[PDB]
Amino acid sequence: AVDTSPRSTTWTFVDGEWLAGNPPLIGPTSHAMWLGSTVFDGARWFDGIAPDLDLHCQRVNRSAEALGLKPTMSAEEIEGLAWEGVKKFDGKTAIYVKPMYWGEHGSWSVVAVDPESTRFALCLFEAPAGSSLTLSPFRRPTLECMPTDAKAGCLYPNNARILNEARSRGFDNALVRDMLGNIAETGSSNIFMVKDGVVFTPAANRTFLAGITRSRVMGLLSEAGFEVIETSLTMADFEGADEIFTSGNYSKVLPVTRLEQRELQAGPVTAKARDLYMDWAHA
Amino acid sequence: AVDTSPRSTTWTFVDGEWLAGNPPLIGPTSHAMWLGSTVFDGARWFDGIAPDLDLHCQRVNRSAEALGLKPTMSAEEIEGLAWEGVKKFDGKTAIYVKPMYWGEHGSWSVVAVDPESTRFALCLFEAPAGSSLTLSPFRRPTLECMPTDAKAGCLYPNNARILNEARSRGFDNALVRDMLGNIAETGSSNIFMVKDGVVFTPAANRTFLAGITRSRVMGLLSEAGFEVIETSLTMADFEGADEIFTSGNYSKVLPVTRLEQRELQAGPVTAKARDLYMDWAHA
Repeated sequence: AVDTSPRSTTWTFVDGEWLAGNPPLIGPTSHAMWLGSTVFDGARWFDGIAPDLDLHCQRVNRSAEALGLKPTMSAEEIEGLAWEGVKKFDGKTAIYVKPMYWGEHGSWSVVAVDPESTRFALCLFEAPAGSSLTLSPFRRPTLECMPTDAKAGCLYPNNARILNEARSRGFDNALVRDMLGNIAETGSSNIFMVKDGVVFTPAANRTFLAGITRSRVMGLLSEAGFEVIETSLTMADFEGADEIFTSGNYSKVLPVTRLEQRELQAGPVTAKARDLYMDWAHA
Repeated sequence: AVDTSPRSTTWTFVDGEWLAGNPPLIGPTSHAMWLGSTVFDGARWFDGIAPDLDLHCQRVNRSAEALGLKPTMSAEEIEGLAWEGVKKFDGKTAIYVKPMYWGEHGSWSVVAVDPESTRFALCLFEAPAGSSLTLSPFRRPTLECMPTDAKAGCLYPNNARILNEARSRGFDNALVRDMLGNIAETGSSNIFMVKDGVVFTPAANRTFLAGITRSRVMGLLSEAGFEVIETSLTMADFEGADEIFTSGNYSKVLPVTRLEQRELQAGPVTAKARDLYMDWAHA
């Protein structure tokens, strides 16, 4: 009944080979199947360029260490495979690049993954306007209760609730607070706001991933003469903002045009952030 | 390099067939592989009996609803398959029963699983003394930051940290607090203590699974004339206890013989809890 083939053209490097489709890799006795030992990252190729691909390949390795896995591939080898893999596509569509590590076996206790049982795959697949935000009744976890250190599948079912409950109320996404009440990020990306020409973004506090796109954008805007401030923000701050915009979602910078009931224009600083990213990425 | 076959004899029912080994089921484009959409439960067959098997089959379905999956099999059908599957083994060893549901695809957003893409497997495998506990520096998450509602793989990497850090200090396991500072459970089971003939256990607060074994044991001890109290416990309470014991780990009731530096005898109430469980299970 359930069709498991991919929704778009897909090529995956695993165990020395490039495979089309959705080839099964993990079984019912694989530790990753029931006990959560998986880690991934994401980058985007479009028009012969892959912005910060190198940083995404380093991160998937740090994610793996952080979740108790042992990264088998150097970041350079992962980059290398990505450039080879991209040639198997016609190039007329953007390609998402998803490296993954996972565990096959537990250790002295079945719950703790055996780092020597780590396996790797690199999955490349073709890719399938202002958005609206509300406030989520859900929260980010903390480093004390989850490994927020890792870009890991185990964190994402909370994002699935966040996004679905926001959609049930007519929004595309939602802002998500940490356990202190401060805004951390959205259900799927980092968040920025602008007030009186100044750019603000939630300070990195280990409840959320301080993104690679976030870091690039902050650096670009600084070098263009903006004030960019990492701080603690609340909902009140966002209700008062001149512009709001997101970063992530495979290296994109996207405007937010509705916050709760209030409409906003897509703003100038946001456009500038987009033009700087592009000029940097094409240089 | 990594051998993915199972560490013991294994039979899995999936897509209408019984399969030996660790047959691959999930691929790199399967939602469950990177975004955490998996759920399982566990029961134990030994000597022709499977204690509360029916309740574990109902729970895996509730877990599935709670994580946004759509349970495809009635609890009765799952029980039915378990009794058929057990006949493929020689019967000289205990058999663990692990039903699983997972997602194959996302929906309007890739992060949120499509409930119609849910698949099922039932994995049966053969099974491969007082223990020691410390206090964990980690915490349980809350229902506001994770779906603690579901027996889901995404929760378990936190248990992997808990167990490993306890082992790094010379213990088998650790007590784990909720975010209010009260003891919730251990890294792998529910916890009980006895003080002056009275049995105490942490009250169910949606930060941890109130077990099926826990509930059985509480009911058995009540019916045998014990006082059994669900309350808020702290570490101080446990440091003062006459006995401590655990429940879970596939329907077992096990004594704790060390708490930090303090040694304890395996105690009478714990033995009684074990004899009651057995007499109930064999009736």
